[PDB]
Amino acid sequence: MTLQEEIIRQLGVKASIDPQEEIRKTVDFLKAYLRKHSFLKTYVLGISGGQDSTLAGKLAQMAIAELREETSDQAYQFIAVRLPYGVQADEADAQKALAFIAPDQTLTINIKAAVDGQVEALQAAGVEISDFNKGNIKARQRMISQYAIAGQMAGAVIGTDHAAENITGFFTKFGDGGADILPLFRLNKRQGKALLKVLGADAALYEADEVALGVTYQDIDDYLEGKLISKVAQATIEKWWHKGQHKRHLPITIFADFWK
Amino acid sequence: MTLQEEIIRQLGVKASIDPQEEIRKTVDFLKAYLRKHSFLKTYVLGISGGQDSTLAGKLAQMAIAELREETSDQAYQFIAVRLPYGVQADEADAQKALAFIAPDQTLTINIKAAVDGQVEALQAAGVEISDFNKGNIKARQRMISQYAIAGQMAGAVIGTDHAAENITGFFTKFGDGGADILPLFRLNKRQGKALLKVLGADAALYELADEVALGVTYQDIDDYLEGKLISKVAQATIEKWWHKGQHKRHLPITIFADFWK
Ligand SMILES: [Mg+2]
Ligand SMILES: [Mg+2]
Repeated sequence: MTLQEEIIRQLGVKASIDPQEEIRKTVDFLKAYLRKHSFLKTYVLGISGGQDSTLAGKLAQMAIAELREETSDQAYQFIAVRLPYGVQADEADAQKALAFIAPDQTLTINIKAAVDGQVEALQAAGVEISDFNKGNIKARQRMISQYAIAGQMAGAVIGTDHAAENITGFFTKFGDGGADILPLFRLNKRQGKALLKVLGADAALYEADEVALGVTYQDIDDYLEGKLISKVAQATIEKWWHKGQHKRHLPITIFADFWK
Repeated sequence: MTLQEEIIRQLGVKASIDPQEEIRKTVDFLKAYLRKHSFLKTYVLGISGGQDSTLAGKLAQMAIAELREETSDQAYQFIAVRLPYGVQADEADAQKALAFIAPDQTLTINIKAAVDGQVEALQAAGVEISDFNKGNIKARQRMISQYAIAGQMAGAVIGTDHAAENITGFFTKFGDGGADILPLFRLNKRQGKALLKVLGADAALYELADEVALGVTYQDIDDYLEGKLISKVAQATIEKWWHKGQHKRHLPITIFADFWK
């Protein structure tokens, strides 16, 4: 068994998908999860204007709407959350995402006072905080904001993690990685695009990451589909895989092996 | 196989321990982890004055000190963190804990401006926040503060989770639950006490609202984790918390997961 095969098995990626089926599978998964947890009424999701949160958000809103029609229980709601740090660069992709989703409720929680208070408290203790580090603070503050809403509104927090991020460990641990349920887990990036095409999403919702990673989504996706890619791209992917193992396992106990 | 045996297997709890041995096992575990991750130099831990953080903190400091003696590498440090929300009620248990640990470095990060800013932003959006909820916000903000320190000081974050909390799910998910490495995992509550006895800890550091909150005593939790028979009411209570806390004890739920069904 190659490393590639073993990664493909862990992440559950199919070489190709039926989009419509995958839509249905996800919606039913999201409904089943709610039906089993009878005290839960809401799904909560940060909406960034990016492909992942747009798709997940849409799938969640559909699950709620159907479940509400099925049960006649109006307390079922999807809560979209906007989480800008200060005055957000372009709210335009977000606006389109929200329009497409048509969410039951939208809340805007500005994380800037919280993030700034955190950084000030660090700095006052003599801890300088880099841009990267601040970035992780923001992602983790968004986790807090979403869990706070969920604690008040009988909610489960939706995570946007999917196979193309997971293989690369391209998320903040206990940040955007911090969530209850992962509707998009098993899908690679292009597979996400396909689902959005089938849902009729504005083409602008799915057209730096790759430069940060040193590898393209084309390559990541192809690797996840069991295809052969260049050696340099393979080594890059495999670097990220090994590096991100701790993000992909539970906290390390004395009985753990994977890190040894 | 009873549920109890299966819980005991998952959490790795021994009916009894040799404290000195368990001490050594933990320290060596903490050293090995650092040796393997050559870019890491520090362990980082919130110090609350409670038994769990006191013990974990001490075990981590001993790992660092030894490893520093072994390697002659001075960059190895234990970073204790104080994480009060405002002017803390009694910093006294904390003081004793820090005195016992004798940490290389101690940082005080007041979380109040961050927590307050977070609740303000929530409240301004019309989300009322109960005391419980705020409590979880604080535990998560501590997670943030510790990960920020670790990102700056080439650190791993120590978690204080242990078997008596784990079985009950008695932690905030992605809060105090949020950590890199769990030195105390496998130990029940009284086993923690024993290690601290052997380390010479002031008896005040380990001798509850917790038990009232849970509806069950640590005596009972511990005994259940040691494979002993307890009352039916305590058993049913423990087993309630077990099933309820399963989501805190697994990875985020994917479409392939089973444990919740
Ligand atoms: Mg994304
Ligand atoms: Mg504790």
